[PDB]
Amino acid sequence: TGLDLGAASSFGALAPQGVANAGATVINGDMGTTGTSITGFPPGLITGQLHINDDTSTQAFADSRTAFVAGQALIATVDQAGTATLGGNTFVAGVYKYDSAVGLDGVLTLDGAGDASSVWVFQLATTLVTYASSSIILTNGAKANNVFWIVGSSATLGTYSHLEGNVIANALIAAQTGATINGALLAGSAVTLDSNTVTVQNS
Repeated sequence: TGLDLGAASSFGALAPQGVANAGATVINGDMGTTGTSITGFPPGLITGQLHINDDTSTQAFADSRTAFVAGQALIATVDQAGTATLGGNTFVAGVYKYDSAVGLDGVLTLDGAGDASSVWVFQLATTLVTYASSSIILTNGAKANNVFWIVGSSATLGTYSHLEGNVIANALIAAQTGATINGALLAGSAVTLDSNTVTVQNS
């Protein structure tokens, strides 16, 4: 249902070049790297399995990149061209193409329109920045596990923000103080965390 994440599907945080944590983070999911050590656990903790450079982390990373490539290759159903803002919108299922840096200030609503099989793929050509206390919400049967944020460079999740979905970034994912995620942080470089909660979702 949407992009196949393969062995990456159980990970809350996956980054080849490490996960660097500050504060009382809780990862409800697996965590891995391709060999780089993680730092800041404790005081962080994970409730799933740690996979630092084993067969699972190699296959999970490869699968995360396969999904990134497939996500970028999809034909857009909605061309948003140079639109810079996501906040204050209600989006039905689609592949949404954004050509430049996007921000989310306020609330974004993902409307399943009564169909739980609804898929969202956000094709963000460069950066994603979510603002402080921003939120993504699900209505009318939308499922977090069917939402994909395909971030063309790096994602910055703002302080005390809330995100639903699978963040598949080409490079860095930074979750600022208190950001919460129902989904996953699948980075192409590093993940930085500060007092976050990440909970992996199923569909």
